[PDB]
Amino acid sequence: AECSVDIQGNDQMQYNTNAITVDKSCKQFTVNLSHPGNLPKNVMGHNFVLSTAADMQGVVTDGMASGLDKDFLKPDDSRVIAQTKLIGSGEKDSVTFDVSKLKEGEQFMFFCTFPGHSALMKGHLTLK
Amino acid sequence: AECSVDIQGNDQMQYNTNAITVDKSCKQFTVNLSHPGNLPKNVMGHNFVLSTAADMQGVVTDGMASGLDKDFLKPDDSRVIAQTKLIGSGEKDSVTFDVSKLKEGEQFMFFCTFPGHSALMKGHLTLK
Ligand SMILES: [Cu+2]
Ligand SMILES: [Cu+2]
Ligand SMILES: [Cu+2]
Ligand code: NA
Repeated sequence: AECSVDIQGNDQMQYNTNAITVDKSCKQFTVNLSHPGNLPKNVMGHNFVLSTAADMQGVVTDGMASGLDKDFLKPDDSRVIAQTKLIGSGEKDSVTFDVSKLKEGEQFMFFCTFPGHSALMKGHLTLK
Repeated sequence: AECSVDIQGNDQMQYNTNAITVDKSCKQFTVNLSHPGNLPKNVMGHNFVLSTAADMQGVVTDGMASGLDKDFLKPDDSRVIAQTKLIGSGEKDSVTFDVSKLKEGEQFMFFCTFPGHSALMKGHLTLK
């Protein structure tokens, strides 16, 4: 199994994937985010944020409260398993995390915390 | 002996759990849905409908258009892995499905298809 995934967020507020499977043989897993299109970060910025499904709402809400300067993410949010920077068009960011941070049979979600974006920019991650 | 879950939908349009883990050893899994509370089926009816995460939106949208008499579910919808009937207060219904219909490292959701309910009445199902 590949221990990485490449994901795009675009100018239509979409990710190009909404499911990630992480094989238990991976020690680490890398998410490579990019932003095709031409809208800048202050209007259409995207991140990739990974938490338990149960933690997503608090992460998203506290991210909105943290504002654009903090990449719409609460600093040192302990619920965040992995995060990229908030990127604008033509940029890219990668995050690597330890697969040991994923428990078996637990539900994970990934999402963008730019306000409003998680309506569409969300997806599910499991172990395999 | 642990191949079932009890779930409730109430008058506030809430399930009492949003995460189900199915033991990979179970041949069959049973969901026992009940409706505590006081509102009838045509106002606050609930079902338990299981699909892949990817299929939830289409099941929900097509169910809305099917109407109350068809339990707000498209007939013979091949995306539905398991469904209870739509129940009103005091009523109960169970569904048993084959665990073979679930795959590892794949994302399932359960939800109610009564119109509007799935924004609140939804949850994630995984294998352990
Ligand atoms: Cu975004
Ligand atoms: Cu979900
Ligand atoms: Cu309902
Ligand atoms: Na591999």
